[PDB]
Amino acid sequence: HHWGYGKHNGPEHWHKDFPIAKGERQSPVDIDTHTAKYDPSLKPLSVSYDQATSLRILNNGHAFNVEFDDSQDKAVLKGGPLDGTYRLIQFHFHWGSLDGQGSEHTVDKKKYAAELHLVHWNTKYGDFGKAVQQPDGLAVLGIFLKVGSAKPGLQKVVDVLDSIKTKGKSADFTNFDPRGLLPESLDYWTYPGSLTTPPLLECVTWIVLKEPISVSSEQVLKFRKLNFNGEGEPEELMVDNWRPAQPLKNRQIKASFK
Ligand SMILES: NS(=O)(=O)c1ccc(CCNC(=O)Nc2ccc(Cl)cc2)cc1
Ligand SMILES: [Zn+2]
Repeated sequence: HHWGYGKHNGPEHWHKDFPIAKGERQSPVDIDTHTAKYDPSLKPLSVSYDQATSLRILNNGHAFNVEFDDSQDKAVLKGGPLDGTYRLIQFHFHWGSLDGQGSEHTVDKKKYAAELHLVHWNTKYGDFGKAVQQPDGLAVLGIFLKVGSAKPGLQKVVDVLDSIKTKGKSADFTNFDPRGLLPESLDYWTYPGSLTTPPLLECVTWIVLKEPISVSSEQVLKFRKLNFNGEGEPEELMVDNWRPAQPLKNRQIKASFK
């Protein structure tokens, strides 16, 4: 009886195994655009993905992860609210059963169809497992997806999904360029938070881009054909793998833009 996204094991149950679920800096949150304060001390984000080396795509039973070789300083996030250098390790998405839900963060209570998470770890801690134990260990770049025009840079991901339908399946996934998933503007909101899945560790500087990317209905429909279950088990479509907004508590969301 492990955690997941159902009546019996979904987000409202997680606190029993992971009491930090009711902690002081949990994610995601609703971004109230009127109360987020412009912070002129924030820097432009530096996204340096020219040398990113993708290796593999994995269905982990909760989402799919596109994994990168993070054994060198090949793809890094810097600047913005961050001190130092954060290395890209993987990206994944959260999405809905329908276009009206799926994102984890919300904007004035608006839910997007999906949300991309580009996960980076602080190189001062030497590796990912050590970084998640630190309050400034991770930087996750969050990008909203809306349904409209196709995102050409996503289609290589969409087309490999048939080969990792079920939990525990993986496939070679080299030479994927995540620059193709970025919107035009790097305007962002930022706040201190957590992993949005167990173990819910409070180790994340969240950087959420204001501008969504557009994907086609056919693209997101293919996400919704994945399975939470393993091969040969009863089919449970991988949809609604998002955690709802959590209490903001004593935190301030800062905007990089006027
Ligand atoms: N949805 S998200 O972007 O917030 C997000 C990003 C990354 C993860 C990482 C999962 N991996 C992990 O939990 N690693 C770990 C945990 C405990 C020990 Cl003891 C050792 C290693 C989860 C959520
Ligand atoms: Zn995530």
